[PDB]
Order: sequence, then structure tokens, then C-alpha cells
Amino acid sequence: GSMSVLISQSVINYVEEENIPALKALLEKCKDVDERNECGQTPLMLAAEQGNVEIVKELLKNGANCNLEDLDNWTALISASKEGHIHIVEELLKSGASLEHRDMGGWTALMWACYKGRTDVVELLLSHGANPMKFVYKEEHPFEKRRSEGEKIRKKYPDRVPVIVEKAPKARIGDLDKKKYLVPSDLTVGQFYFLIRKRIHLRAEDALFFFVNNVIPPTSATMGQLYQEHHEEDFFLYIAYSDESVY
Repeated sequence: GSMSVLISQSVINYVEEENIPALKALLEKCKDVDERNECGQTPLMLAAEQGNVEIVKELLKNGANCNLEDLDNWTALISASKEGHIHIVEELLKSGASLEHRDMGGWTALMWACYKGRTDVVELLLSHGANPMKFVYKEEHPFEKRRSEGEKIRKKYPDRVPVIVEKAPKARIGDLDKKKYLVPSDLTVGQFYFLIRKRIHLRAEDALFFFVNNVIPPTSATMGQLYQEHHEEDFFLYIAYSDESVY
């Protein structure tokens, strides 16, 4: 690692200088194109803000993982979307960049594009399906690891849907011993409320709220319907639970 930051920086220098031949020559000698600078940023993330699509294409061609995040949970897609680099955004989406990843502030790439008035980027992101608290499971496992697990679960147990359930930040309620659930698609949201309440060992007077994508799901919906509406791109459905203290 004594050299890792230096090699990362030399890559970033050729990105910033937009020196494609020197960049390609160095990348043919790097054992990891995603080696991070001293702030945990990958060359792809810096190229995404720079705005040269050919640099981005070369990095992706050499194996750059567009779903990596820095210490602010920022991604290449959020950088390109904030700066309005429409062709970079398109290349990242083609490589499988997650649309709904949020930065440390809770903002997605679409929210950044709207904030900055990036008209074409907004249309592109919506065209690819962008939807118009941080889960420990999401924060502590890289996106593509989670996506492989979710795809495995969808293949092996097609009658059921995978759900991650976690307690909302600083809620006056007991904790769950297990966070991973696999439930029949025709189980209703109400039945799932009851299952989670039983696992937390609550009294009938103790309130329990569910939140998915910051909204309360109707109890008459099935978990399969909720999943089809709300599942993330790692193929997990994420539900936060709390008592009234979160209000």
C-alpha cells in the first residue's frame, strides 16, 4: 500500500489532464484500476466529475466497478449526474450503475440532477427507471455482493420474496434477532406486521410502524406486490420498523 495511493494519483493525474494514451499505458500496468486515492475515491469517480466520456469508457473497459462508493457514499453516477455529463451517465448506466443509491445525505443521482437543473440527465435517468436512515445490511455489504445474493434467492425460492428488516434510528422498541426474511408472495403486509411483532415480543398497546422507501405500506397489499413496487436493484425489499418515537 505504500505505493497504492501514488499509483491511484498518477491515474487521476492522467484523468485530469485528459491524457488518454498515458492513461491506457498506466492502466495496462495497474493490478487494480479501482485503487483509491487517500480519500477513498476511485479514478472512475474522479473521471465522472471531470467530464471526459472517453476516459470513463477506458476505465470501464479495464474493469472499473461503477457501483463503488467513497467515504461520503458518493458514486460515479452521482458525480456525473450532478455535473450534467449526459454521455458519462449513459455509459455508467450501461455498465450497471445502481440508480437508487443514496449518498450520505440521502440524495440519489436523480435528486442531484434535479437540484442542479440537469434536464437531459433527468430525462435519461427516468427513462432507465429512476424512482420519481441507512440499513446496516446495505452499508456493510458492497452492492454487487448483495445483488448476487438477491438474485440467488430469487432463483432458488421463486415462490417467496427476500426482505431485509431493521429498526429505524433511535426508536423506542426492542431489536430483531434476525434481519433477513423470506416470505410467501401472497402473505399480506398485515400478516407480516404480526410476524415481526411476535419476534420483537410486543404488547398489543405497543405500536409498530413499517416504512418502505420512507412510506407506510398498506396492510392489505401482499408482500409480492410490495416487493414488485419497492424492491431495490440488489433484489431485496427493505423495511424499517419503529414505534411512534421516530416522529
